[PDB]
Amino acid sequence: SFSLLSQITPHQRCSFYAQVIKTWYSDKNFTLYVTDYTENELFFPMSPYTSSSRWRGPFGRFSIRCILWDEHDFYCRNYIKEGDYVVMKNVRTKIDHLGYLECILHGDSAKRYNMSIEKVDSEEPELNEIKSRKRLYV
DNA sequence: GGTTTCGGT
Repeated sequence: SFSLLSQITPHQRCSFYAQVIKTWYSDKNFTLYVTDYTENELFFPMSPYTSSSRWRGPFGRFSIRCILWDEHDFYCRNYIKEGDYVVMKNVRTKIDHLGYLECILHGDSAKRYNMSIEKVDSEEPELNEIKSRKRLYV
């Protein structure tokens, strides 16, 4: 089943709804920073004090980086945009070299994992809790 | 696989 982002932990498969705060494409992979406006002690604490940043998102540990490889890259790169809502299913989590919780989509995985990411229509009621919680940090 | 919260490709 789904979990709130505050509820996920390292080294488990999980699924969640989220809003896409930031994207970044490179020759290597496609990266998303997404939030559901819940806090996880393992997320990177985003600083409001950075001179020069376009971060349209919440500050503190409210956002998780997702690294998309291969087909996931090819699919999402010119498709998933900042502001979009996404639903991610059976994705993997780990801890990076700095000890932050991070999400990864490798290739090719396998049919049995049913790992996926797909845009959610912004008018879907499943995104209601995200929208309301967003109002706690505005 | 990759490096570290920018850049804005």
